[PDB]
Amino acid sequence: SKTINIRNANNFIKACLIRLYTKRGDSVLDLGCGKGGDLLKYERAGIGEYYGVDIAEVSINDARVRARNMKRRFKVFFRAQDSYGRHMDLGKEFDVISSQFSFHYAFSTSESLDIAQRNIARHLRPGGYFIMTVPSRDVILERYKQGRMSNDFYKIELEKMEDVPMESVREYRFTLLDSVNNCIEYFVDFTRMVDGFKRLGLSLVERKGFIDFYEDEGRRNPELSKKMGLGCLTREESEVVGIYEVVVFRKL
Repeated sequence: SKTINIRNANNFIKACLIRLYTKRGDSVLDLGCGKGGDLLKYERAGIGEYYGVDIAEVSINDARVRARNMKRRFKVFFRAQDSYGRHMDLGKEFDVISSQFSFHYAFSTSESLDIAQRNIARHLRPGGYFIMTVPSRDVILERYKQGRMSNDFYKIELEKMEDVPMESVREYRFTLLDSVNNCIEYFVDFTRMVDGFKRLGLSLVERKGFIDFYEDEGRRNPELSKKMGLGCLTREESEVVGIYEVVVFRKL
């Protein structure tokens, strides 16, 4: 009830991102689909096939029920496993691979990231797109210097001192009202991600902050914005949304 606006904003951004890189008849692989919250969004996109994967079986169960009781024109596939730290081979390519608020979990270890990046590359068709939404390390670190790492909606905690630079930290504690609690998150090493993908045939094509993406797409989508309680975000709410950024890679 209190994070309603924050949720609406994030869902709107995800709906626009999907709409921007998806087309009718597209096959989509949803990594970290969670409770399948984007199933309805893809239904509007007119996709033909949806494949959801998540490490938490408890979330896959909710997604299965959601797809089983919703009006969809596309087929659905679900599988509970780790598509980041463990080899994955679904035996099929997809036009679009989505990873919303979860890809940063692939930066657990150097090997984990390499496995994750390779799983995406082998499941993405030539010319396909890889859309993701993850926290911005630059934004987070900038707030650390400002001394403002939280409000009444969220809270981020970094590491200690003792010869440990700000560029040394690789993880942090993230808390969100009515959401995760003291959840360990790994910083996204953009450069390493881009370089890794580049060697796998994937090049960067998009990178914009949530706020800017939200404002620009908002003026270009009055209907999709009015079709919900969407509207104006407050400073405190904007602080949470301004933490994430949109990143898109394409296989060439």
